[PDB]
Amino acid sequence: QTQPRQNFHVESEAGINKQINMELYASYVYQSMYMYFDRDDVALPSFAKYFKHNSEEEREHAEKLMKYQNKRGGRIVLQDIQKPDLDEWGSPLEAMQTTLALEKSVNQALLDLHKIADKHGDAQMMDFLEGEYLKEQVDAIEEISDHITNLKRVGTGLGEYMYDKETMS
Amino acid sequence: QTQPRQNFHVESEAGINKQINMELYASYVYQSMYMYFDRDDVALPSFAKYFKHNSEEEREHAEKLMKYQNKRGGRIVLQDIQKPDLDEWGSPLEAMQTTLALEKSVNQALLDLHKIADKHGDAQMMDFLEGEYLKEQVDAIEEISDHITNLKRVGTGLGEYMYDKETMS
Amino acid sequence: QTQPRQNFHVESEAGINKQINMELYASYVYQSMYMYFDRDDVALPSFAKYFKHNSEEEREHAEKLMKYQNKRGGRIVLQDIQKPDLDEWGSPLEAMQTTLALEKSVNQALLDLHKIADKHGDAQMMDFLEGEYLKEQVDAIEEISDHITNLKRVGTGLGEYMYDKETMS
Amino acid sequence: QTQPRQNFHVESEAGINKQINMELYASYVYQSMYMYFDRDDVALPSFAKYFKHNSEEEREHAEKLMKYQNKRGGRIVLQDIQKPDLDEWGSPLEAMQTTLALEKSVNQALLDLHKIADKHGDAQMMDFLEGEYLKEQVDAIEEISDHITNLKRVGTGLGEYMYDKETMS
Ligand SMILES: [Fe+2]
Ligand SMILES: [Fe+2]
Ligand SMILES: [Fe+2]
Ligand SMILES: [Fe+2]
Ligand SMILES: [Fe+2]
Ligand SMILES: [Fe+2]
Ligand SMILES: [Fe+2]
Ligand SMILES: [Fe+2]
Ligand SMILES: [Fe+2]
Ligand SMILES: [Fe+3]
Ligand SMILES: [Fe+3]
Ligand SMILES: [Fe+3]
Ligand SMILES: [Fe+3]
Ligand code: NA
Ligand code: NA
Ligand code: NA
Ligand code: NA
Ligand code: NA
Ligand code: NA
Ligand code: NA
Repeated sequence: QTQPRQNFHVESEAGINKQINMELYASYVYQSMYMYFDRDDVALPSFAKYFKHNSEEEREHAEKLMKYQNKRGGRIVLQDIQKPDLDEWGSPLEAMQTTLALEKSVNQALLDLHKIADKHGDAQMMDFLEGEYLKEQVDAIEEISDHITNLKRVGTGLGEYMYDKETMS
Repeated sequence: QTQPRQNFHVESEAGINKQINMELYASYVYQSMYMYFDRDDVALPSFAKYFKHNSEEEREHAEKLMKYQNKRGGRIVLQDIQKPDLDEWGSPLEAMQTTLALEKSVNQALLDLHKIADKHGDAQMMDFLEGEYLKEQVDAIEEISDHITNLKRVGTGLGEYMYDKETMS
Repeated sequence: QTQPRQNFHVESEAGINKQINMELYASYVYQSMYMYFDRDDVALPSFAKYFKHNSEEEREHAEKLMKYQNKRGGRIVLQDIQKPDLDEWGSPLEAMQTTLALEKSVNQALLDLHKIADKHGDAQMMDFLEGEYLKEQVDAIEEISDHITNLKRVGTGLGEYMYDKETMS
Repeated sequence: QTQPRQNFHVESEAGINKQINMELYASYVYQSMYMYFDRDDVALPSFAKYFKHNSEEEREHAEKLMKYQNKRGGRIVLQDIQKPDLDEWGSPLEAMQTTLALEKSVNQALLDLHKIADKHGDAQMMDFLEGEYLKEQVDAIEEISDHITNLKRVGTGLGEYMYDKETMS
């Protein structure tokens, strides 16, 4: 076995590799939304900045899981990062609704990964996932839900522009 | 020949004199737009200051070409600065669409001037035009495109006022 | 046509999209090398940090090309980011030799993209590529060449450790 | 019952007393390694300081568990602190390999103590152990694994001396 390995099951190791790829995938989706709102015919620069920041956060989530894999004596196995499902993301409201679905799918994957750790008595991995991932996902999901509600309230046109200026900046 | 002159074709010299006049013309157009948005019956003061600043930048572009003409040993020959095509420029959206057309025509003139330098092997003039003019024009055309998109999004009335207050200020 | 588009050929637009993917691919390679030297059984933390930094730099190279695509009126089309060719990278010397080959392939691809711009008279794109990409590539290639020479000089064992402590950070 | 006692099983109380002694034992092992590397015929002062620091940390781990025992209404019952298995600890590599085994034994004991808390539904004790002990043990085991790898890489003689100077201090 690797030097650090203790109470670390191969199924947990494999599950961490799967979650690493999912975090990178999310980072790529947000990078695409970033550059979509940077288009001259969309031109909402604080939305663009918001997705730039979320793309960087997802990349950090991936690297923290990579570091954790190494810390436990697992071996990182990278997979292709699949391109996002769309090249264009619609209105600010539609992009936020897409983001809510993405963050809920990531959250479900983390909960499933936590279940693997629980199944194998990996108390430290469960605590790592809870404090470093599950808590952040609950915060992120509520924040996106707030965005969607406000975007529905302000409507299209001037409301989108003001939301870019007031909340997203 | 003038003391500095080296690898500097009379056709490039003549082309710089033509471009100097075009920069001064663009400066005059923006000065007219500045004072149009300064009218009591238009009264959008940040739009006014935006065109004031662009008028000053265009004058700086013309003076930098005048200095370059002297530096290469060319001789500056000034022409009349033609008045702008209109006395009044319509809505903020229409004024910005007019500005996009102006900046694209200046850009095409600069590209044509670059072709003259290339035809005569004027490597230094090509680099001067690329770094000091071509790059700036691409940035300017994108920025104006962003303005047009945002002005379409916010609409007339309150939207034009808020655009003045948020983006243009 | 998109609002900004001027003197911008579809072949150049397509080549930029291809180069974006290659920059992202190189970022992924360096991220893998980062986490490889982070392994408990490799444990060279300044090599790790070097590849972390180079991964971040490649991601910025990609995003600068994405921003340039938008500025010229092109449309970003993302593709899958392929996983690196290896899961582990051997010695510090072998990883640096792999890095040299990677940077030379990126450089040849950028030179080929420059040839597309030249073919279509895209003066501004050539200057953008020269100043923002070609210059950095010859600096990076020389720097990696220096690393390879020093790694050959110091040998394996204590030499790799000291190079980590003294040159890499 | 003692005033604070709530949801605190006698088996968990006894397990904490056992772990207190194990932390004290680890502290004593590190204090011995500290003074071994302080010997005139070993004379690696940064290794010495490293084990001095680790001896203090283990003593703090013990005192934090004693404090927790009191907080829950348990009663501390101290046992003899057994002397370390050796009087001399060999090479830096051998000492680090011994410490990896020690930290893995401590980690297994903590995981077994966590199982006792789980068996009796002691949610607060499980969280205390996870956040204050299990996380630290995973970090410590990885750090020692790094040391072992580097010590194998640099070899004996000058490599040991340089490791003392560069990494340990
Ligand atoms: Fe994430
Ligand atoms: Fe739990
Ligand atoms: Fe917990
Ligand atoms: Fe100009
Ligand atoms: Fe690059
Ligand atoms: Fe040429
Ligand atoms: Fe050139
Ligand atoms: Fe150039
Ligand atoms: Fe301890
Ligand atoms: Fe405001
Ligand atoms: Fe305001
Ligand atoms: Fe040093
Ligand atoms: Fe030193
Ligand atoms: Na923009
Ligand atoms: Na694939
Ligand atoms: Na006024
Ligand atoms: Na005249
Ligand atoms: Na490490
Ligand atoms: Na001494
Ligand atoms: Na005894």
